[PDB]
Amino acid sequence: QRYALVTGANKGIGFEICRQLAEKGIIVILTSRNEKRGLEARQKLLKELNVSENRLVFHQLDVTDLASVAAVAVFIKSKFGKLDILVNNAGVSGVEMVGDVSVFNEYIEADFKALQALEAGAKEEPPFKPKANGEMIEKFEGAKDCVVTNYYGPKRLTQALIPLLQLSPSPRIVNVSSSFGSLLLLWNEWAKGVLGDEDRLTEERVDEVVEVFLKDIKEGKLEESQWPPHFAAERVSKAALNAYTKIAAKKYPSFRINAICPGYAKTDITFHAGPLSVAEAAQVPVKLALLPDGGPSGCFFPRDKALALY
Ligand SMILES: NC(=O)c1ccc[n+]([C@@H]2O[C@H](COP(=O)([O-])OP(=O)(O)OC[C@H]3O[C@@H](n4cnc5c(N)ncnc54)[C@H](OP(=O)(O)O)[C@@H]3O)[C@@H](O)[C@H]2O)c1
Ligand SMILES: CC1=C(C=O)C(C)(C)CCC1
Repeated sequence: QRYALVTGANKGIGFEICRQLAEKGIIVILTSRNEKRGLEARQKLLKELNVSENRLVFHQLDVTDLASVAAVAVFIKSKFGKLDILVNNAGVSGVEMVGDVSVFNEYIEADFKALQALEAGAKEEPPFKPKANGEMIEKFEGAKDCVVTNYYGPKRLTQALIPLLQLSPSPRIVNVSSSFGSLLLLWNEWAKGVLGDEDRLTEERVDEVVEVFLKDIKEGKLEESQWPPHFAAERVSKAALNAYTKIAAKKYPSFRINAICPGYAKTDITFHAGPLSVAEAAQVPVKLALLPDGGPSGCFFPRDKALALY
């Protein structure tokens, strides 16, 4: 019997990760920061799955609350005694929209094009301003929430769950990341060098990168300090997550710990734009959660590479 914990599972990709893992016979701990949303999600998913009540368990979990993190570990130890799969899916964007919310999607599409060009050898991300009558506002509070949810959350939950995962015969961690964490998009040369220097990577060095970023946005210095012009907190947080994925895979060599991009999928975070359904997106993290023993660890996989792994 295998047990999987999925964070941010009341909606979006995380909800579908729960569906797909439960369909594979894994006992799923569906977690969410809001109790009512998570209980309702469990009820809906249990109905749709049409399976026995024991297949899907709810527990509260806010990945930014250290008490909540500790209590979920106590719960798993008492009820199940081990954990086999951790999916760090919860995430936020750090952006507030003013006006036409579809500007958010315009930025995503611009960024995908920029990434493709940079991966093909171009040396700069083109400036971009949107067409529609909206704007993405990126303030300190949202940036802090993004880093704490998207980077410290997976780090702290991983750390809290090591003892339980160590009791699995095939421990798996999947970090739902983004191709926008690419160092090519990070702008900050110091941070790119630190995160890119894999042999010297430590948790302390990654923490320093994200804390320097937060101080800069607090002080209104994002441009002058060479951070991204937009999606700054998202990019920093996913880059940091990718780096922590490598750190953790090295520290816990018997585990398989990987980061993925699920693809651009219609969820609340994207204002329900993007080519993929939530069910399609969840195929990616589920693929890495079910990776056979001996498979890659410490890697970042975009969607098509993840799905081709086996
Ligand atoms: N959709 C895409 O195109 C896309 C692409 C690449 C990567 N991703 C990643 O996919 C992940 C899932 O996002 P989504 O697209 O499914 O968006 P979503 O529909 O907004 O779902 C986000 C989930 O994260 C939960 N969450 C936020 N803060 C949390 C916290 N502190 N503690 C616990 N749960 C928290 C949210 O709960 P509430 O309901 O309480 O807010 C929600 O359940 C994210 O990490 C995102 O970065 C998405
Ligand atoms: C990393 C990133 C996100 C989460 O994956 C979006 C899709 C919410 C906006 C673009 C930057």
